[PDB]
Amino acid sequence: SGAIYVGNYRVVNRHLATHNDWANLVWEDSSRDLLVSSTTAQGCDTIARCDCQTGVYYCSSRRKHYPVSFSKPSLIFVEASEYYPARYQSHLMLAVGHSEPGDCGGILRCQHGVVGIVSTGGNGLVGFADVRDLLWLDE
Ligand SMILES: CSc1ncccc1CC(=O)N1CCC[C@H](C(N)=O)C1
Ligand SMILES: [Zn+2]
Repeated sequence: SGAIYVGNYRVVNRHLATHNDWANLVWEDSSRDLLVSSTTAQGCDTIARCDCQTGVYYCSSRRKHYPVSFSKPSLIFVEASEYYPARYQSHLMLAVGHSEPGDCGGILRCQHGVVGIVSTGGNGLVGFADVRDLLWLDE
């Protein structure tokens, strides 16, 4: 689990969104595994606006942060689960690293700020849903 709080927005994995997230929906995209809902309180996370390919992610299944090299956002094939059929997930970045399903929502950060959140994994590869292109999160 985990979310990004910026301004009056909350960014979470769409497959983990709550009833309150859907009742205050701003935007959602199944192909990206993202959902953004509105909040009453002000968020202070900084979103990175860059093309960094190195960062640090939080892995809850190890209670540790790991430094990683990651690919540019792209369309990557993702196996079926209880939340989605087998499909291509867009805006996804992969890195060599550990993850388990409950790790979804852990933040990936670079020197400029928040890059994305853990969204997929398997075979020693972890995938992050990019949020750097969502320029509207700041206004
Ligand atoms: C960190 S997730 C993970 N990690 C290791 C093994 C397995 C997983 C689980 C996983 O990949 N997904 C299940 C939940 C939805 C995901 C999606 N975006 O389609 C796919
Ligand atoms: Zn950066």
